[PDB]
Amino acid sequence: TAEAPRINPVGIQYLGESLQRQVFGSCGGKDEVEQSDKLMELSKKSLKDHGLWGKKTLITDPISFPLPPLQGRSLDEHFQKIGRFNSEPYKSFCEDKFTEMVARPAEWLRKPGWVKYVPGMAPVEVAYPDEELVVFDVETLYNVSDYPTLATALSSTAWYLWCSPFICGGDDPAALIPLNTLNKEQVVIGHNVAYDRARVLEEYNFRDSKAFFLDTQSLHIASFGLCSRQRPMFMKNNKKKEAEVESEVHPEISIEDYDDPWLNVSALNSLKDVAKFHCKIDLDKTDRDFFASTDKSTIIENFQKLVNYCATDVTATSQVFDKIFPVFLKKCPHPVSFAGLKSLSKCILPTKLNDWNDYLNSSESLYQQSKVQIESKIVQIIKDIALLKDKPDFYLKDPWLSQLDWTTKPLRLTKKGVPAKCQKLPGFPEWYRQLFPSKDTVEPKITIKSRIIPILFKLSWENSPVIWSKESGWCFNVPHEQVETYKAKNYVLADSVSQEEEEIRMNNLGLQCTGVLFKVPHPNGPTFNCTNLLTKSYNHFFEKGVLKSESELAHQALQINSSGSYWMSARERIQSQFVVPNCKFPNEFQSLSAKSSLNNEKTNDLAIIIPKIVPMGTITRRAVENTWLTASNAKANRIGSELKTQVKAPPGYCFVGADVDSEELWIASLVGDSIFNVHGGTAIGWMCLEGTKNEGTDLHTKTAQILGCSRNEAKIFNYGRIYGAGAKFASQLLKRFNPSLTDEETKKIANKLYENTKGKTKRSKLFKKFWYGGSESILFNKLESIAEQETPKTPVLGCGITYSLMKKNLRANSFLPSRINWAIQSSGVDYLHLLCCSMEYIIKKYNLEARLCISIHDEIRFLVSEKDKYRAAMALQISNIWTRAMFCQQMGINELPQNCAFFSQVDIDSVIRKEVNMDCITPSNKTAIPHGEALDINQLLDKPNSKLGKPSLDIDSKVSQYAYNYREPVFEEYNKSYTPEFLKYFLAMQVQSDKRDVNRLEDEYLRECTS
DNA sequence: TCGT
DNA sequence: ACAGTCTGCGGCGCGCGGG
DNA sequence: ACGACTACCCGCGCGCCGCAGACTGT
Ligand SMILES: Nc1ncnc2c1ncn2[C@H]1C[C@H](O)[C@@H](COP(=O)(O)OP(=O)(O)OP(=O)(O)O)O1
Ligand SMILES: [Mg+2]
Repeated sequence: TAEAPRINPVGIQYLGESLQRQVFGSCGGKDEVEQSDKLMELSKKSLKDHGLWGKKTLITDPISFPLPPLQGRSLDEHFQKIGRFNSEPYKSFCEDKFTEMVARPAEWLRKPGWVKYVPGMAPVEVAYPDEELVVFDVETLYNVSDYPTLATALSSTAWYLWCSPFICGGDDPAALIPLNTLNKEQVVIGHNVAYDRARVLEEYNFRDSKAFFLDTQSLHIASFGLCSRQRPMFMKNNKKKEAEVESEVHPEISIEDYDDPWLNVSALNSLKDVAKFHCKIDLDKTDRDFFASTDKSTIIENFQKLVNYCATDVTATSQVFDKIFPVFLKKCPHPVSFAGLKSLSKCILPTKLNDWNDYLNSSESLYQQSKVQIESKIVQIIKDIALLKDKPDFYLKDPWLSQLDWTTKPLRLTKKGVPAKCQKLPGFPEWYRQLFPSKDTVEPKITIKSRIIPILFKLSWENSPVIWSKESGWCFNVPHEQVETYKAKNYVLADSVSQEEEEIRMNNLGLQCTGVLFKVPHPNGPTFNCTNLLTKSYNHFFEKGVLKSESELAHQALQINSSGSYWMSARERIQSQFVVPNCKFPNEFQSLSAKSSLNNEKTNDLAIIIPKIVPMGTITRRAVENTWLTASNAKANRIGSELKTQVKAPPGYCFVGADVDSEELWIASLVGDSIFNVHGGTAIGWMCLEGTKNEGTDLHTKTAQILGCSRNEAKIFNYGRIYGAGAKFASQLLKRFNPSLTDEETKKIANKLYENTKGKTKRSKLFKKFWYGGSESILFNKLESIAEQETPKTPVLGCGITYSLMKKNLRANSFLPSRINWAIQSSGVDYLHLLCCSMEYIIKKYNLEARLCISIHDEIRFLVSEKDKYRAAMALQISNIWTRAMFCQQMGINELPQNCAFFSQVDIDSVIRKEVNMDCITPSNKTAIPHGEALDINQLLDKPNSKLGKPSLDIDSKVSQYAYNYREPVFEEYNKSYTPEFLKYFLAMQVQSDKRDVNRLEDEYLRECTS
């Protein structure tokens, strides 16, 4: 009765019959039986060498439930037609855009609202432009308020100017620009357009908008890349332009052009630099200071110049767009990319005003209260020290105070006149003078990060007072007899020059000299020096008695350093968010659901924050936002870590979300498995697909149990090993995870693990350099081989790479690792775009009340009404199985494993936090938050309201109109270069685990090709 | 960019 | 009205922490 | 000079070196 599981030759379970019918339709293989037998023999040899043949795997009853039908014979056609469907009007508006520009009025009128100027006709007053495509710019007086002051727009036929009532007689600075974005489909082009979108009146709606704001900076970063490799390549750029500024004549063609061509193919983010690069345009920037004033009357004069400045910026932005925009179509030609960009260009953050203000006060008060007391106490200690000038015996006798300079400043006295030499602290020690920077300073300014802090607070390392040496930082003296014993402790000997300086200065003080100076260990490396001792990395040294201090303040100070540090980094930006309340604008905050359905309270407090998001701010086309993509998670000790819990949902709504599992490891394993055309052909893939996270049998969890470490540290250790990190750094990582270990044990574990993982290396003439004998050698060779292609393209979609990192622009400097990492990191972005496109299609088709709320990398959250919540969760589970199979079919495999098909957990909550069961108690927050719900596939399928409902007939008919063009996968194009016998002999050499066998195979191959 |  | 002689300011690099 | 490196973003605080600017001294 029950269906029998389906298993491939390896012990891996495939999907059930129904899902196989609905996702892959009808397909067949077995094209090369003999070659498949050979590849199976090699895979069996490797698996038996690594000892995974016959091991039990997880078997589960097949899942079967109905799915929405596809719109094509294959997945590529379906995704092409959906991607063409999601942006029909916008792309057609982006093309046919005007090139000629109309003239500008000789004079401008100061009138409140929107004024339209047409050449040859009188100016008119309009409510709002009624134009499909405009170029737009905003200017605001940031010192006075956050609301805008004036705005300028250009179209194909006319000019438009918007003026605020504040500069027209009124005294209320609160006003937003109206553009009617809820009714008319339109495209607004700008540079850093996220700043402008926050100043539009009709973007503060829960109901979805019909406008698309496009940014040129993302188009510049994506193609014609900034060359931001975060490498000396970025630094060598400013030095070259500094040299060009120095000498007017620049004969760079002799050396700089030859070794580094890439210096002439890119520029910076800024509009002046981008314009200068693409076009010969110079943009003077001297009138921005006028907007830094605190008087509105200065705005009233010079009005014509400011409006002409804004118009010049608009014209420059338009000409920059006209150059950059066609290139992005060449680099990124698949329709899904543009739709995903449009989907990520819209985000909204609901919140409450009074709670935000209370959180902002409670996060600053404790920080200032903690800081003030400790600074006052250390000032008091300095004052107590600074009266020992008269008596020489105590500052000479004391070991710690001898280090400080005690020389009195020279005094210059003029005869019959005042000295007037700007003398600071006459008759005072040098260090106390160095405390005061200027004559005006009456009170010393000191921080726990000061260098003199280990001199003020006396500190002993192994019962030895710390000494300062200019070359070796902090050192501790060791007696002559016990030196060999310290050699057992692996303490390094300090530089001989520092030894001579120490003995010379001591002989100047007296008592001759005894012992030898040993450097304090530094966590990053043995050779690296140490400059601070109150950091986090020394905290365990404070316990166990290795580092000791008589004062109890030091034990306080480290905790203070723990408590406020993140706030010290983030206090400004959090206090600079633009929050708009409901009371000021009472005709704007409309509900997502068309039916009001009551849900109105007794004047409740709702507010909205529009994030400033650059969609492609990275050379791997990832999003960059300064504040909400860097927010910390909640912790018991840290102050202000409850930031993401301020986002809340209005009454009658909730949040539904999910996170991807092992995203970059599953993609890396699939690339390796594509040679054998079977899931599990490599050992790393078999280990990755053995278990599931819900049972606790995932690879990251297994790594942690072997190393005795948490799961996050295991993830760091694995992702460091996949990219190029040596065993020496892995040993230091193991020392960092467990401090109470010796170096030799860590070296043995790291060397053994690296020998079992990577294997050995062989250099040959015909085959350049390769790895062999390891469980992951195939992946390491494959990543390099794809990274040395002349034209590198993303496998799933086909996006290109920036001109800065191409091989033809590189001759001496290589910049190799980023080229390897780039393919996988871009594939993650393609994965996110595919899920966003599928979700948009399903929400439009089945008429759900939902919109995208936030999207951190690999995480998506949606705002959903109470009625349809489980349906929204269902809309997630359909999407992922669509995306993952899309990954498999492009690489040749027409099968998908059952265990990896669905999300492990789907979250339903009222606020944003990592886990639904977290109390989220911080020093600033003393109230627990009620828990939410998490679900899996079976529990979701047991709910009665999960089913979607009846579809709409119009959507399919609209989708069917578009066209589909067949394309060839990129890896099939890569395979054409290699002759077939090369692949067979090369893979046979890779599977061997001995030098003699590899040499014999090379001899056989050379004899065969020779004759 | 630095090691040997 | 020229020629030494100190005494602050300003920019830059590097550690150090969050994702 | 041939090999050897975790990758991508965002910011703050402190010490060091290169110059303007006033004071004598003729
Ligand atoms: N230290 C790192 N070095 C390199 N890549 C990293 C590092 N940390 C994270 N990544 C990558 C791997 C993922 O694609 C992404 C972060 O996703 P994340 O959720 O942290 O991990 P994951 O998806 O592999 O595991 P999980 O099962 O916990 O979701 O960025
Ligand atoms: Mg994940």
